[PDB]
Amino acid sequence: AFIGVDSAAGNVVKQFHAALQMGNEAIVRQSLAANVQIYEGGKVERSLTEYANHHMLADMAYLKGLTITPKEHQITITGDIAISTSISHAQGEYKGKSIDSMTMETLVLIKQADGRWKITHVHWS
Amino acid sequence: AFIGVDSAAGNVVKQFHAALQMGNEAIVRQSLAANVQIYEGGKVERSLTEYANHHMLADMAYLKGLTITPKEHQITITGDIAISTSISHAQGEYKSIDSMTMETLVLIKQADGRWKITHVHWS
Repeated sequence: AFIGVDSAAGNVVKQFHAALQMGNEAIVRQSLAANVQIYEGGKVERSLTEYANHHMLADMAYLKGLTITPKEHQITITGDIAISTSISHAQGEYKGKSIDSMTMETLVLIKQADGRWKITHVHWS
Repeated sequence: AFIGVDSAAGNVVKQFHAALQMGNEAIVRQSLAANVQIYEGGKVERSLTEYANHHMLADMAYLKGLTITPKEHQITITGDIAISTSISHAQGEYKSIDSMTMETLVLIKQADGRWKITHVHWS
C-alpha cells in the first residue's frame, strides 16, 4: 500500500529519495538531521557529516545506474515522530554487476524545533 | 552505545530477543502488536498471526544454533513511541555464520501501558 505519503514527513522522505538518486547534496542536507544515524550492511554512520564524508558519494554513484521502482510505502505519524517504511525494486547494474532486487528502508523522522521534519535514523537493506 | 536499554520499552525488547532465542512463543506473541510489520530479506509480513504461523518458528530454529552478542543498542522514547536500534554479532552455523546483524524496532505504548512492537526491520 501507499499510506500517509501525502504528509509533511512524506514530502521530506520523497525529496530525500529523489535527491539521493539525483546527486543533489543541497536537498540531502536539508532532509537529514545533523546527528542522523545510518544503518546498512553491518556498518553504522553516526552523523550527517560522517555520512557525507564517508558514504554519500558512493551511495550516489551506486544509485546512478539503477531504476528504483516503489512497491509500497507507509508513513505513520505519532505527534513529533514519524516512521516511514518502504520497499522498492532496484534494477540495473553497478560496476558491471547486475542488480535486480527488493530494497527495504525504515526511516525515523522527528519534527525539529521549527516544525521541519528531519530524518534521524535510516536502516537500509 | 548502550543507551535507554533499562526502560520499560527496553524490557519488552529484552524479552522479545530472549524469547526468540529460547523458543518461547507465548512471550514473542505478547511482545508484538496484532498488526505488526516485519521487514527481512526483501519480504514483508503484515500481522502477528502471519508471522507466528511460520516465520517465527523458522527464526527460532535459526537462532537455536547461534550465539548472539550485542555490540550496541540505543532506545529513544518520544511520548508513546520508542525506537530501538541495535547491532549484534551472530556467530555459529545453520544448514558457517559469522555476521554482524542489525535491527530497528518501533514500539507503541498501548492503552493498558504495555509497550508492543509495531515494526521490525532485520538485516
